Amino acid sequence: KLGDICFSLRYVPTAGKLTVVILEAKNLKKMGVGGLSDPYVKIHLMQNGKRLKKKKTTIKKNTLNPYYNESFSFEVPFEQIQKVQVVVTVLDYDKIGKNDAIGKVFVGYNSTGAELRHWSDMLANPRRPIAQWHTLQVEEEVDAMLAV
Repeated sequence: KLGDICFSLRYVPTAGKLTVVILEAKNLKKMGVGGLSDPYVKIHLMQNGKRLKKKKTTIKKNTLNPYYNESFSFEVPFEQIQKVQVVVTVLDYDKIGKNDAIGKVFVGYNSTGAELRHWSDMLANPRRPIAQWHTLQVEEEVDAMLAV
């Protein structure tokens, strides 16, 4: 209905290196009245309702099923990795106007369901990259869970 996003997570406790690889999205909802779907993905590191770091992928043109294979890394010490969130948002890009979020998901502290499972798998397996699909959710709901 909104679409799905596949990404991998890897955590290296000694270095405090958290790596997120945005692999692909599928079944994306088309936004706006007309035009084309030009999706990109934002990755935010959060704690206590604050965005600590922001990263984003390149923009793919005219697709509801983009592939990215783009890697991003964050510095999160092992004493703090259980208390952060990684937020993944898919948006429709236009050079004019605020880009509409298609949907988003977060993993980490306070996550649930398949999102918590993905994070728990990462923590249980240091240095192992773990890829999983996630269902995108409306930003209204995800943002309410992330706010303080």
